[PDB]
Amino acid sequence: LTWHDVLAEEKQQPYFLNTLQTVASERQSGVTIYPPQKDVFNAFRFTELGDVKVVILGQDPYHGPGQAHGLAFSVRPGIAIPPSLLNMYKELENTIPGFTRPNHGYLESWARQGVLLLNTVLTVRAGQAHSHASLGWETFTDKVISLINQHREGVVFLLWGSHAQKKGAIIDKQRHHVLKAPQPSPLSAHRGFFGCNHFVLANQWLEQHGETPIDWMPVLPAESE
Repeated sequence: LTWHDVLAEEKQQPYFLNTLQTVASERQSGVTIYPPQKDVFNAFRFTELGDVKVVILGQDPYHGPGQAHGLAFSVRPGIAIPPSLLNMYKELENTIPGFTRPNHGYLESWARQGVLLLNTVLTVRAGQAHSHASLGWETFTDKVISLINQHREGVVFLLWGSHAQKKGAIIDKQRHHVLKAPQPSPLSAHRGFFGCNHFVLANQWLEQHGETPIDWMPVLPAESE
């Protein structure tokens, strides 16, 4: 089973097609929408259903130029590491042996290892956080989480913030492994995100089950000749 097998019907629902046509409208209305259209579903491109090991939810895509590219918390090479990802890195530096501060914020190499970096809302108007939160994306990502719960076994869910935790309440905590903490943004990171140790705990779960742990040091695409 692939995403398109299990999502094909959802993607023909009127709410879903209407979300897309509203985004397409907004893109030509005089405001800029992030991320670009070709990138909205990149979490699914980079992490197939059968390849999901760890799910990390974000909420809103970053809303500044060059930031969002379809993966929760990640930014394009060359862009400064946003505060939420810096705080994730701080927790990583404090817990994973050998980890040091990366010089970039790009997390493709996490996704290609099975880390599903799923925002619950998949578009945003430039500079206007949460501006697409009532468009239909939350219904869609509700279904996505429900389908992972149903169709996979032994996935690690890192649920950061009340919003993500609410969304993951339906997950079977016997069949899957659910870990909770506050969000890594500056408002709450020092109130429980630091010290959550989620990255080490996720890897110990995977190892428990004969899966390769995640190499959390993210890697920049290489140059070629």
